Formats: sequence, C-alpha cells, structure tokens
Amino acid sequence: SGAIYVGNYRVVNRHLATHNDWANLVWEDSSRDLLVSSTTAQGCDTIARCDCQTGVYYCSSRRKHYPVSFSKPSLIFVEASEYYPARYQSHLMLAVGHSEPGDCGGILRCQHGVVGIVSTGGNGLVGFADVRDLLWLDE
Ligand SMILES: NC(=O)[C@H]1CCCN(C(=O)Cc2cccc3nsnc23)C1
Ligand SMILES: [Zn+2]
Repeated sequence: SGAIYVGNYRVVNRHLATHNDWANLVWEDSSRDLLVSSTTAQGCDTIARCDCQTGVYYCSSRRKHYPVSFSKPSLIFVEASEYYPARYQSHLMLAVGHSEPGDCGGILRCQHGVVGIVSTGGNGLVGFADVRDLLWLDE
C-alpha cells in the first residue's frame, strides 16, 4: 500500500483504489495501473521532472529503503492476476531489487523528487509506475 499526495491530488495503484478514490476520480489508466483522485486537504510531495535512472525506493516487506538503478519508462509484459489479464503495462521502469505484492504503492524518489510508485515485481526485479510525465499534477 501507499500513495503520492501533491496539491489537491492523490495518486495510487489503480488495482488498490478505494470506493472514495473512484467517487472522486480525476483520471485513471488501466494500462499504467494508475488512478488519481481529488482531495480536500493539500498535498506537499514534489514530483520530479527529469530523466534520472538512479533513485531510492521504500520496501514495506523489509521496512527499508533501497538504492537502485532503473530502466527508462517502457511497455513491459505483465502476468495475469485477480486485477488484470496478461498484458503490456506502459510507462513501467524495472530495477534489480526485492519486492512482494503488499509493496505496491511504495515511493521511488531521486534528488529531484517523486519518480513513481511500486506496481509489479518478481524474480528479483521490481517494477515502478512512472509519474514524471504527468505535468498536470502540478497545476
Ligand atoms: N501492475 C500489475 O499488473 C500488478 C497487480 C498486482 C499483482 N502484480 C504483481 O506484480 C504482484 C507482485 C508479485 C511479486 C512481487 C511484487 N512486488 S509488487 N507486486 C508484486 C501485478
Ligand atoms: Zn531526477
């Protein structure tokens, strides 16, 4: 679990969105596993606007932050689950590192700010849904 709070927005994994997230929907994309809902309270997370390929992510299954090199946002094949059939997930970045299903929502950050959130994993790899291209999160 986990979310990004920026201005009047809350960004979560789409497969983990609540009834309240859907009742206050701003934008959602199944192919990216992202959902953004509106919030009354003001968020103060800074989103990065960069092309970094190094950062630090939070791994709740180990209660630790890990430094990682990660790939550029791309279309990557993802196995079926109770949330999606087998498909390509776009805007996805991979790194060598530990993750478990409950790790989704953990933030990936670089020196510029929030890069994305954990969205997939397995076989010693962790996948992050990128948010740096969503320029509207700031306005
Ligand atoms: N975006 C998707 O389609 C997700 C939806 C939930 C299931 N999923 C996973 O990757 C499950 C998983 C297993 C093993 C380590 C994991 N670390 S994070 N998620 C992990 C795919
Ligand atoms: Zn950066």
